[PDB]
Amino acid sequence: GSVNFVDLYVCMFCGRGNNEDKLLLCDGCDDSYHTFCLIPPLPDVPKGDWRCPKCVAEE
Ligand SMILES: [Zn+2]
Ligand SMILES: [Zn+2]
Repeated sequence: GSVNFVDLYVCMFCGRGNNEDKLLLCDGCDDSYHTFCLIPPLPDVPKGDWRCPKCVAEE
């Protein structure tokens, strides 16, 4: 709901020598997740806008 400090770029413990250069960031949530970090039907880096699990449920 607020990010006075930069935390909006986090995700699961994933990331060690991982694909994070493709890590997806939602509109303005602290819900950034890798394609494969969700149940993924999605891996193709979206050029447009992608929604976090929360957002897709209620939007
Ligand atoms: Zn991840
Ligand atoms: Zn979101």
